Amino acid sequence: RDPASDQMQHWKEQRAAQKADVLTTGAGNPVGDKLNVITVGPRGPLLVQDVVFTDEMAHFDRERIPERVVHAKGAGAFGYFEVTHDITKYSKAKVFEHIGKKTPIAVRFSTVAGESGSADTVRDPRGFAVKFYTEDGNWDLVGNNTPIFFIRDPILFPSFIHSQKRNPQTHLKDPDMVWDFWSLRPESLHQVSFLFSDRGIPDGHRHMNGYGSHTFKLVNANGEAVYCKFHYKTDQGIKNLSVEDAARLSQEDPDYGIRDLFNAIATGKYPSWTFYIQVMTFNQAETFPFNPFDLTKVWPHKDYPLIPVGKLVLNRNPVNYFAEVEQIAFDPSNMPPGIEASPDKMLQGRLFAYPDTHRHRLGPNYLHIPVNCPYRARVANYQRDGPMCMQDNQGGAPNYYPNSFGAPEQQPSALEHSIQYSGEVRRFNTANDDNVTQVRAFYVNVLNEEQRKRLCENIAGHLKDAQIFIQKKAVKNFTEVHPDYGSHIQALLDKYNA
Amino acid sequence: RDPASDQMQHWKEQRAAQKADVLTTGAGNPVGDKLNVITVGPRGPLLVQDVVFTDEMAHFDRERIPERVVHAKGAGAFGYFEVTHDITKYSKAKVFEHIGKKTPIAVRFSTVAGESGSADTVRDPRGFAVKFYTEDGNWDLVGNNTPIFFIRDPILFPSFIHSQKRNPQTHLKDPDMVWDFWSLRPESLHQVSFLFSDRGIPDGHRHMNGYGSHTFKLVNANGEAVYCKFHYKTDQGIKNLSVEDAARLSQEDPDYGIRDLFNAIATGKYPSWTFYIQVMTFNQAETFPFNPFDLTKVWPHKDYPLIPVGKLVLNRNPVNYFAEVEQIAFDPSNMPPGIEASPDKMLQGRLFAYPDTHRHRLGPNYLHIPVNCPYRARVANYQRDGPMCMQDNQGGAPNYYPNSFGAPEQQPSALEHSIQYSGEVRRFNTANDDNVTQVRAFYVNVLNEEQRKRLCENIAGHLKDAQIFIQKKAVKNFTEVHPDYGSHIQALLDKYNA
Amino acid sequence: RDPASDQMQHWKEQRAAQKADVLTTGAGNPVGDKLNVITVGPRGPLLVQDVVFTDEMAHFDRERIPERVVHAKGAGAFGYFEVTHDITKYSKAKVFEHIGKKTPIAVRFSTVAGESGSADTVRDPRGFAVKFYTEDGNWDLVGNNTPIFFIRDPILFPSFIHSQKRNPQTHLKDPDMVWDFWSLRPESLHQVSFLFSDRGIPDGHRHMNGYGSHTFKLVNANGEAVYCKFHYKTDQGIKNLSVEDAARLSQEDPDYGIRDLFNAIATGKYPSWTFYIQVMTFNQAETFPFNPFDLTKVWPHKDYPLIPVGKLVLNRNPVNYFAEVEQIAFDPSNMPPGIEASPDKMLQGRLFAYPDTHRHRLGPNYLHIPVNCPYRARVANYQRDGPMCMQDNQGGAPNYYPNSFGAPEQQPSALEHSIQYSGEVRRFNTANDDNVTQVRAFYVNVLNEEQRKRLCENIAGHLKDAQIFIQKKAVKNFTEVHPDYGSHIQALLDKYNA
Amino acid sequence: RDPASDQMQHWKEQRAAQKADVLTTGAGNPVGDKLNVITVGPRGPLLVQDVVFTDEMAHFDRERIPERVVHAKGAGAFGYFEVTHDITKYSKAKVFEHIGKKTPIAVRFSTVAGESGSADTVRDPRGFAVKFYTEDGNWDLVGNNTPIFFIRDPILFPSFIHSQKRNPQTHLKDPDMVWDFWSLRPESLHQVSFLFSDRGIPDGHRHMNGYGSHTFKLVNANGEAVYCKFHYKTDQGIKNLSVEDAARLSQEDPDYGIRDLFNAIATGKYPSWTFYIQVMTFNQAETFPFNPFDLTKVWPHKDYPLIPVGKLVLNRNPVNYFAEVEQIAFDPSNMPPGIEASPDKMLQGRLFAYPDTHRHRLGPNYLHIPVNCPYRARVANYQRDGPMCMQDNQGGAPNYYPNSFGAPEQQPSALEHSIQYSGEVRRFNTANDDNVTQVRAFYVNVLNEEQRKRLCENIAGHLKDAQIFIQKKAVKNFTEVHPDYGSHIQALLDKYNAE
Ligand code: HEM
Repeated sequence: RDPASDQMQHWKEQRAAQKADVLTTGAGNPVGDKLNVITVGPRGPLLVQDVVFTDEMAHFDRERIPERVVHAKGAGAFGYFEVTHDITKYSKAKVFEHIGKKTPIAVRFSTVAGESGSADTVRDPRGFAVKFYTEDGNWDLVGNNTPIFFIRDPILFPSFIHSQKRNPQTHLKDPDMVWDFWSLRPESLHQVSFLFSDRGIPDGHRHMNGYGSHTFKLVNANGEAVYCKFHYKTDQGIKNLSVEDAARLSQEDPDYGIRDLFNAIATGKYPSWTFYIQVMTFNQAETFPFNPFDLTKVWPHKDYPLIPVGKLVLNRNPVNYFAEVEQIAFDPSNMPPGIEASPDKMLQGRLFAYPDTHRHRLGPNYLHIPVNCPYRARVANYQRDGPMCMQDNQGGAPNYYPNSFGAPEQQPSALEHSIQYSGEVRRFNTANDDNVTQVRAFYVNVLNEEQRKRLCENIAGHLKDAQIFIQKKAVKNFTEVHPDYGSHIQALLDKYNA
Repeated sequence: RDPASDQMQHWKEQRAAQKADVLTTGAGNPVGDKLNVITVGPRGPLLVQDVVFTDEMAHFDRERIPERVVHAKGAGAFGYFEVTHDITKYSKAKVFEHIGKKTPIAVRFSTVAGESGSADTVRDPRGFAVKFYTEDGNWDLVGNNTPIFFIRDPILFPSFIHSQKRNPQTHLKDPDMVWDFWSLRPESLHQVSFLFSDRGIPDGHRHMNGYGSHTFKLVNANGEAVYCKFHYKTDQGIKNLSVEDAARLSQEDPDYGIRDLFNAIATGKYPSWTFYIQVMTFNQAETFPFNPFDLTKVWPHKDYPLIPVGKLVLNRNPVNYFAEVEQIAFDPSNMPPGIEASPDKMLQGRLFAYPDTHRHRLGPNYLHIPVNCPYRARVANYQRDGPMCMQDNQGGAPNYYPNSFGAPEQQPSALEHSIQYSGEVRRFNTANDDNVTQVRAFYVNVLNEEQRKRLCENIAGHLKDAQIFIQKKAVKNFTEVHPDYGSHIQALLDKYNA
Repeated sequence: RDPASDQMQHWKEQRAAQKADVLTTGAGNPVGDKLNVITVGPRGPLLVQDVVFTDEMAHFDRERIPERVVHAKGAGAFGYFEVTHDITKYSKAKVFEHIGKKTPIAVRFSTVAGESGSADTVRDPRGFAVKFYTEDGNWDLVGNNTPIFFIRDPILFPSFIHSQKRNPQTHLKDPDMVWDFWSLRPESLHQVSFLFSDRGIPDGHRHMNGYGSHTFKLVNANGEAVYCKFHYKTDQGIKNLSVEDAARLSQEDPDYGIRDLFNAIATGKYPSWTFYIQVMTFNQAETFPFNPFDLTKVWPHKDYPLIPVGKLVLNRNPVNYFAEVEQIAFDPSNMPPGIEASPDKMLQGRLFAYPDTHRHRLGPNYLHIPVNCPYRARVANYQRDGPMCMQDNQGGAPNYYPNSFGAPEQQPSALEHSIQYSGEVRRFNTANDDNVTQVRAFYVNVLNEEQRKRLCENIAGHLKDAQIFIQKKAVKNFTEVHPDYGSHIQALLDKYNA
Repeated sequence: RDPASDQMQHWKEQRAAQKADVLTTGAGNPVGDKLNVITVGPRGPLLVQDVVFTDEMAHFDRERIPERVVHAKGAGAFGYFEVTHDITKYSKAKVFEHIGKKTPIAVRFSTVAGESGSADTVRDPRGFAVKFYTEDGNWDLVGNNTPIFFIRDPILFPSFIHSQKRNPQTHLKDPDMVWDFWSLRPESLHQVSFLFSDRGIPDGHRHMNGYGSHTFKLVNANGEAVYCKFHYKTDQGIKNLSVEDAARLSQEDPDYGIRDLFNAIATGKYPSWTFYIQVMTFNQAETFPFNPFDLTKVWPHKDYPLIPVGKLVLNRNPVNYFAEVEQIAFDPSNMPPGIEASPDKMLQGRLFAYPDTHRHRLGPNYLHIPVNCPYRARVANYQRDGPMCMQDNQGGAPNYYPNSFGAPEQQPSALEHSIQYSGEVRRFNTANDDNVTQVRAFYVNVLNEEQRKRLCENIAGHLKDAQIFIQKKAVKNFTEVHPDYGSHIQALLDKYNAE
């Protein structure tokens, strides 16, 4: 059989010589009997003296934590990131310090809208989160399998999720909400194409690329700053599943990705990704035709060729899923020196959003969990107390800064880059920006005839369920993108409606 | 289209005349703009002054509560319970006070092992929970579609769930755990048959019966007590789905039951159940061949004919799923006067288990939620404070009992029945009780040839994935139940393994 | 006796005619007996069937919520705010709409460092929080009895609290931490004087003034904006307690303020405050000698005379302290239209800090608690779900914005004021600003000889416990403020040390 | 100065050679500057990019956990328990395995009604909780400075606390509630005397005795069982504070006990307690004049002499109060083999009450906190997951029992003692039991004239604030206890009321 199905058996093989441990309660008290409870005779009521039963039932009653609001379904793995090229001119981060340096990494793949028990082989963008354990703390690169996103303004992200999730009343998926939101927000059209192409349903997590959608900032030792885009492309090749195969796998094996990744890692076929960066100077950003910080746009390779950096490899499956995968947290705000945020609005929203939900669902001290703990760095600060504070709470050291008792001191070298920003402080509308030129390029050049036909068919099949005026608005947007695109969509919708 | 898909449209039709409300924050402050955020110019960073954005994102980050440890996937409805016959001789409860009395009820159907996003059309026992709003408080009748259960000892319930759920490491369903637990616990064999028969996959919640598996105690005005079993049988008839149809629906519509129930209630086809009780006297309990409090056994109809009581009808869909279905809590300990627990161990375990998990996942004051609040009874007690205590916290009334300031007083008439229990206080083993006679009767008499063949085929198909020795133990147990049963299972397993 | 001690008796007088209510559980089930538990005979063990006992004990176990990190000890009252003058030229807020308008208000007084059981009559700044229930939501004016504060940078606020609170190891008040922090941060000197003057220990909450320390922004209908400072001065007159009297009251009655306020309101002697505002134009802000947004500085009355607005009156004691005082939350971010924040850094920090701690200690939906609920405004938004979500969760309305189904729409008239800000984005040091001129003015002109002598004596008495070098640094700072001040402090410290 | 006030200085002396550590965020990222925030120019608004500020403020906003519903104010210490005598005939517990065995212990003293910032030198019973780290898990002996308690029925405990705590409306201490509850429940009279005697205000935690109020059950290797009462008496001697001195200390130093204990341990003057047990056989329990499981009664020394066992010593102050004292949890249900509960109702109530509140205020996995973790025992079970589950969550081991994959197995030797209990299952009233004979003995024999006079004066001073009929009922109960007692109380109350 496959290794996963033999997991317990392998465990039994590891402890074949060792004797079974003595059963205990939470406090370590041995248990005389766990197959039966205390009663007043053979057919009497239960008693409170059965402390072991109460402890077991109470802990069983509290095994569930709140699921992630998005990306609930997921798989996890661990490995290393290896540097193969020198980019010290662009950044001063310790991860890129020198060639050959190896940094431990924790990786989690996920699906956006699927809940905890949702199937994996469905049409949905795939989230790809990486956590590097560097000497200067944790670095969280939380991207997707797509270099762009539906929207460019953070405040609309919740509503978008509410559109992609179940109806508040019927608790059913409502295509009307999805297509109404997309039609009212044509900026998503680009991503929509990427969603309904062949890449929408990858054949496992090992056969899909990963992109850092946002543009970040890289600062070198001399203080020079350049904007950057992160990419990581799979070395196993791109492979996609047909719609029929995806439905068959969903009915048969909803956990196709988890099983595939686990068996691949166990058998030694370690997946790998090659890491690239695109670099943009401030002058290029000023002269860029579009807004370089727009999450809906991409940097063309011809103007901004990929620059290799290193390689990602995964070589360890989780020992316990809940401890190492369910409780793992990726905060994009964890950026070490040499890497800083950009004026991209979506990134700014994520910076606040992620730690807040992590504190809510995992706890205020979630960072001290072993999977999220920067075990390669020394954490010394003036944060004290907190629920479930493990360790020694930094002992009896002074808890106020500044102080005259040799407490931790700030490091001036880790300051942030300073930039002059013009314009008045207010709300600027970005819905009228260009939303069709790159989509037109993708439709015309990147895709061949067969891919275009499949794209149109899939979009029509999903959109037939929506109401008429929503279909008309979506077709209008597609026609603005390209006439033949909208005409094909309209013909397919007419066929479905008839 | 179906009503559910038109839900929002119907909402728009209700407020066609009414003007749209003004958008506000949580505190009621009007929002100038929600499509954009505050930045330092067109391409500047985000500011903390955007309080509306922080509020929206913080609330979005906290939309998820812990799912139910079991019965996570579910559907909800509301209606009334109507009395059609007089059983005042058996019980004094206000619900059975007189003929024609109507009591509001809230009903929730669920599947045991399926998580939040799990499909409905799968082979799994169906949970059926009812909450009656009586003048003497809430009555929670929390049964299943089966009158029995796999085990008879509460302390084994968590492990059983751990066997029916994902592997701790791979996060995959492991048939090895399930069949190892069942083989080591042959008492489940009875339920296993009920699980693998045609009833294992009902065609929606409206075409399955509901049973109160435990035996309870009914006390009349004169203090006489009799044990009872609750039943509620569907008036729409029993209908089951084939395995192929179930898989097709799971791949197509994981929410088949929710959609079916919602559309049926919306269109006016209100489902109905007829309510019955079996009655046992204490002398009959003493002379019963088996233990009458064993959850694995049933009371034969011939010796204990069904006695009609009333009828259940559902005629209202939830307005909001999360408020009325996700946050609803059924505590079996909520038993009004005239209904009391039995010495059945499993019921005693549930009595403590349910309120504990409810306090954990919903909050200490979960009972004050409108769906769970006994709005037909006046709650006056000496419980004070608590997180998120709504209402007035009973004002400035005295908070200590006894007192000399006209505070609430106990009602002696609501005392419990007193019974003399013999035997010493210790742990009594119940694994050696009879586990094959009723299973043999069910296999031989109740089931016809086709049902027996389908049962054997389904059991073999599920059990082929397990290891060899587990198969041998399960086949041994089936042979103990009946020779032909085990022989057919063994032949099918040999075919699958070959 | 005083009314408070007769509270229960008065309750008994209100329900003299009414019969005592029937005791019930949380679910409304009547309780047969609450004075005794269920046991196996007179001297047997306890049973799980005693559901009432488990419910009562479980709720008793969960009566405590996390106390406020600061301002834990407090008193509460309710009343109205009445407008007496027209300031529509400065602001467009509904509270100042027209003369004679009355707005419900909830008021809470507190002491900063005192914990829940801490005494009230101690030397500590007094927090004064007001919550106006306006048609445009809640307005939270959260000031103190002092118009300034120790620090001007938000990031130092936690450490300051850690200095004013117990040692991490010994759990004792450490004057070394307090005076080390103050000496290292001479900007606090101003506030320190205000702390050690006669006002440091007010004779109850009714004999102290209240100030809105931060400068806010007022916007009129025409879009013109002006900075403002809020004041509310007591009509009962300023009255202070001697140190000996304060210690005597602390040993006798730690709840002196609560009792005083409760009895005053019950007897009809309603306390009152007169509301004033200072107004600054943008030109004046540019030409102001200091930074007008510095929390350590004040606006002189001669240059910026007080302008009366209205009056505050309290006329209702809490019915339940925990529901109406412990669970009340004041978020400064709740600012209706016409009132906006300033570039003061401390205010910006508070804007994020307060709702976060409120969500932590009260819950994500704390705003829906009746005391904090804007019952005079209609809350319509796209926030859904959440733990312990009461009401109907906005029903089945659309949960995504924008939408085409008549959902709530934004109000453009409630937009924020736009201002051009110059300078580069970085961290600017503010520790070198002026810290002695206003302190010198306060020491020389405002205070008479007796007040100066008492100030020096109190400061020396508190500072004698600190180490020598801390005393030298503090004396150096005082000498920088004024020579005689430091000389008197040094002489007193020499006397104490000798 | 005293060591406590020099604490930080001593810390500075320990790291005099070591260089200051680099300041970091929660994730370990170095902080460029912590004295200032990011703004749009010198006088601009705050930005979200200041992640360090948001992290610090968010953690500061979440430094407070729910305080204990009772015994909020407290002090903590650590040390060892040493066996000096052999009682293996009575119990088989590993702590009493052999003479000279030393077991780590964590001790917490507390005051019942005082909140977190409440003063220590007040008239209130003192809670004394001990946690032994034995090879067979944790043993929690959670007693008080008194061998008895006000009530004997668990269901009345919350109301009693509600009487001893602030009014729901005024948030003030109400003597009316306290004395109404005590008068309606005369069974508390015994404890009331113990509360209003000189022992009501001990001169620190080092000068008071500690008692295990409940009667427990001790089982030996051969299965024989005997009931027991635990005692631990201070070796420093009993010392009490006068009312005037107590008020003076409360106004001056509310943390008198904490400071005293910390300085005593730091200076080397380690406090000590001698451990004793009273033993009762089942026949003696049957023939006992009262109910031996009544928490309101005591076992006379003459009939049941004290039997020494060992000694308790404290020799380590907490490194961090919050981690080691605020988050410490004592569950009486943590009883290793050889020690079992009795049919005492109050103990049965505590067994369920304590872990529930601990799960509420500390978290479902509070037992894995280092102070509460049985680091001297191996915890292997089928409990999985849970919020903030540290360690490895027992790895990928099987999570269902029984199983055929070499998972942890039960130990039959750790079974509980079996006893036949007679009588029908119902609610039995215990309010009519004897409530005056032992109180009369305590008033007449144990106390001298001066102690009796001070007791009467203190009771009258507290009770004068109550309403008239409450005073009459309390005086009636005292007269039932003894005539002169009630007469003195009535005369003092008349004097106070006439004022
Ligand atoms: C303003 C825009 C966004 C917001 C507010 C947001 C919010 C969130 C939240 C609240 C979570 C829950 C994480 C947890 O509970 O552990 C999450 C997870 C995640 N998000 Fe986003 N999201 C946004 C856009 C994006 C973008 C643009 C990407 C990638 C290009 C992305 C990729 C992910 C991934 C991969 C996860 C998985 C986290 C994990 O596995 O622990 N999201 N996001």
